[PDB]
Amino acid sequence: LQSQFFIEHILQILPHRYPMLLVDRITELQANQKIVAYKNITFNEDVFNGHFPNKPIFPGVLIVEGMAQSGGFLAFTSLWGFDPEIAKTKIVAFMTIDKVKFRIPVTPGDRLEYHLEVLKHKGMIWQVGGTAQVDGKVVAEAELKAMIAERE
Amino acid sequence: QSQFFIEHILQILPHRYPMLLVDRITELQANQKIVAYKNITFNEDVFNGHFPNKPIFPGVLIVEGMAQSGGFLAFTSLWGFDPEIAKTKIVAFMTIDKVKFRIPVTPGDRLEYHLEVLKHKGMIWQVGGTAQVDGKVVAEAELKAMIAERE
Amino acid sequence: QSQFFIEHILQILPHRYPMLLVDRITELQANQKIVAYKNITFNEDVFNGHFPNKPIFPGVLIVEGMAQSGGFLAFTSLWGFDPEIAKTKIVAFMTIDKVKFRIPVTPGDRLEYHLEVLKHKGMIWQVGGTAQVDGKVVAEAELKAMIAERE
Amino acid sequence: LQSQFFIEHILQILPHRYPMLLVDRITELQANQKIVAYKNITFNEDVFNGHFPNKPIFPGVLIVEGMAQSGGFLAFTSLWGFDPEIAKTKIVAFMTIDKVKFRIPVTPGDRLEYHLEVLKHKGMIWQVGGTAQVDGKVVAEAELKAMIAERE
Amino acid sequence: LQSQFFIEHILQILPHRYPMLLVDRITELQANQKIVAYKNITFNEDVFNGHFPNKPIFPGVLIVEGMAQSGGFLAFTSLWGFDPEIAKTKIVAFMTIDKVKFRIPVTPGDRLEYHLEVLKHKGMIWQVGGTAQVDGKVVAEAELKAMIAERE
Amino acid sequence: LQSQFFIEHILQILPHRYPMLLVDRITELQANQKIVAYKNITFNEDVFNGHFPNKPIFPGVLIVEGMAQSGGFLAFTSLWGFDPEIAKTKIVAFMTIDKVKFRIPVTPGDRLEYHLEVLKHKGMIWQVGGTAQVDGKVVAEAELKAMIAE
Ligand SMILES: [Cl-]
Ligand SMILES: [Cl-]
Ligand SMILES: [Cl-]
Ligand SMILES: [Cl-]
Ligand SMILES: [Cl-]
Ligand SMILES: [Cl-]
Repeated sequence: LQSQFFIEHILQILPHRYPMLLVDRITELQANQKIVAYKNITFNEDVFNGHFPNKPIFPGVLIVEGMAQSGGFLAFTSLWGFDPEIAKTKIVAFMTIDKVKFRIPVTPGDRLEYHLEVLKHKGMIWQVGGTAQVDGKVVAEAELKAMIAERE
Repeated sequence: QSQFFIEHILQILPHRYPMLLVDRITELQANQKIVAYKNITFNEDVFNGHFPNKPIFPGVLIVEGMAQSGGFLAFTSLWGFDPEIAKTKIVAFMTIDKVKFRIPVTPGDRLEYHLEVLKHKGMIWQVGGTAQVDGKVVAEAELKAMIAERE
Repeated sequence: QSQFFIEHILQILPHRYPMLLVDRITELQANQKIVAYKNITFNEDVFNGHFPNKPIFPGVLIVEGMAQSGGFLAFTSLWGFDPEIAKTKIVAFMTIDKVKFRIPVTPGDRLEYHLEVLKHKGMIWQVGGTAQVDGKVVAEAELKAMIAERE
Repeated sequence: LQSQFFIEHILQILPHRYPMLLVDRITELQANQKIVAYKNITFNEDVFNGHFPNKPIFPGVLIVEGMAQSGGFLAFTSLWGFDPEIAKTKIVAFMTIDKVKFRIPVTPGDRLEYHLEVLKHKGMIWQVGGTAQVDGKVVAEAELKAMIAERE
Repeated sequence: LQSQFFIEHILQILPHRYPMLLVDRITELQANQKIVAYKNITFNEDVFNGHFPNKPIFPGVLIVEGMAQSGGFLAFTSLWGFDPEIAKTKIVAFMTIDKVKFRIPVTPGDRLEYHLEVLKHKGMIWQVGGTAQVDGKVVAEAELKAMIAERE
Repeated sequence: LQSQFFIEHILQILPHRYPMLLVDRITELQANQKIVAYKNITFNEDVFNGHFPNKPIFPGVLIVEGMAQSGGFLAFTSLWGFDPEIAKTKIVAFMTIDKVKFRIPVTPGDRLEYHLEVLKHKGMIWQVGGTAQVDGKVVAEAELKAMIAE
């Protein structure tokens, strides 16, 4: 069992692709418990052209989305192990979002850390909760539940 | 005015491409409610990655879309149609709560945003409501955001 | 097989972002006619330069959509719904004539494509029809296109 | 009213912007007469991602759009000469198009040359006709009427 | 083999894709010897939205990148002839860059031409040098050593 | 001059913009002397769509561009100081590039640190040498001569 999971590994599990794959690396994975990953925030991202001009602030909902993706990594894997074939048939459905609070704006230069831990699961359904952090300080908090749907 | 088109939204809201997710405004009640909408089309960059071969408007972006409609209701409530101020402000998400996604939103759908204020208090606003495609609740959520100074 | 959604459209037409301008086929009748549409939203790249501070959907893209709708008509009319014969048949534009733009299309409009066959000769199709938004005609044209081999 | 114009000049005159500004240079111009300009076609254009994957073709409709923009340049400069403060207050709108023929496909590498003569003009409404040429060969034929409107 | 290649061919040999495929057509080619190709520069390129606003200047570094790809096409072609199947398995790593000189700026409407000659070469390593030219004039000269490393 | 500048400062001094502003933050700065800045590298960059499909590698040539800009920023503040004004006027333009060595491919998740120090400098022609590093190690090195045009 490996510790870190790089972009190539991520591409092999999550179905998300540019410009919606918002997780760059996985520094810690504990099946069925807690995942710690991150996405680098640079100014060279199309999203900054509109949010907002002359004041780049990484969208709050995209922080949520990032945590949701970090969680999804937990789901797919825990549910099948690091297996790209069994993962290529799925996608991830967002079911609920709760108790999310944004505390510090994220901007170019910040290492957006996703700290999530499972809270409950079953089948393709999983509920995860946690925070997003920059340089150790909390930037956001959230709870969300998702399903690993079928491409069909 | 009770209806507004993209021209006005561009003058009021600080958001721009690719983060302005509201096209037209159909109802507005200062300090009360506002319904609006955003057309979803395949000709949008997000669909390149969400998800290849299976385009699905990101759930988080439906929420953003509802937050913007609120922001527009908020801004006009505090200053009226005022382009010179809007450029001095930005919107900032505070919290998001009890948001549920029920039917996926796809290219071809007229994504309606229905919101009503629940807590007005100053710059800080709080609204709740649903997103609807063809008279059907596709999502629901409550959110709070602050219209604060730019810098 | 009367209503076709974006999913079905990707499997028939070779066009992809940012040049697939048809979001859903609402009517289709072999070798005769097709009714489809594409939603116009602000979150489209084209709007960054046409025109800044005044989003106007390009008339030529409206023609492009009508042609693409017609191409869907050709493909299915000639081979029913076949996702692979289609992976080997681009859509080349031959002529356009009698086109007229009447009402500017903008973000928030549903652009409906109404086309009928004027003449079919193998893979050389001549069509004609209009472009409508919320009831009124917005553009009208006639065009010819060939569904040649992809190489 | 010089005869040759570079993108720098085109920007101040035409309201069109990326990714809808399809004229890089003006080779020749004669008030209310004719205009010759061109647009280089490269693979490095977003339009090519979808038209068509694995087979790059510059859309015919854009060739038409390009000629319309050339006429526009010509019309702007004819109506008011080289003037950026009046131009800033205008937009160009397509009125009609007729007798367009697409003879040869345009692809990355080709130098898309536009050729237009004025068929009729009165006020903001201008009518022009001509061809689009690559290496001398007539790639396409087109006729169109466009108007200059106040951005208001 | 050949000595004239278009974008369909280029695409079949080099792994670069949008927005980093900076070579449109190969006009001249001599195995092991030299190579001449070009890329059309047009305002309808994303890079101009920022380099620079209201003053389009094709990035100097991108001129260099264009010469390396041209060198890469030449290298690949020299090593295996025209072979898409085998090329399909390679990447092009940049090794060293030297004696890079920018003389004239490259702007929209220019025909950025690549002139490369093979200095040294052993395995999947080729040190080449040449110049970038627009209208016969040398807009830049440079040297580099790329790497044709297998793709995985 | 100061010693900590954020994208909001960089924006006000460099002319580059999306998708060519390749410097996100300036952590350390000593006028006429050196500068230490950096650009975050994420997968969410358009460039990775073509360099390369299923194997994103930040282009070495963009690493150099990022180094140049850093020096450029150093150059301006190292004469007129953080002064948006003159800045809007003048404008960076690199005339040469020497001794560029690429040692480790940069990929999404790296924090490309820019380490530049002033070298053989004229007046409007600043030369700079230094390196780009990731997690302490040297991913690349290079020397550039830049002129503050107008
Ligand atoms: Cl936010
Ligand atoms: Cl979602
Ligand atoms: Cl076409
Ligand atoms: Cl138009
Ligand atoms: Cl440069
Ligand atoms: Cl490289």
